[PDB]
Amino acid sequence: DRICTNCCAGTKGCKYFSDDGTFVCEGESDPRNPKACPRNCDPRIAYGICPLA
Repeated sequence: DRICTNCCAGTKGCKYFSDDGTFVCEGESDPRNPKACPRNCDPRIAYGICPLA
């Protein structure tokens, strides 16, 4: 709901993917690292298929 996450942020280590059944992009920004962009919105993304989860 009102999701506005993007491949910019996500989580460095998780493979950002969209529930549709297709990959979006790879882990590029850690929650701990300042490498986010709160501007865009990717309603297609669903989660990040990490090696850990």
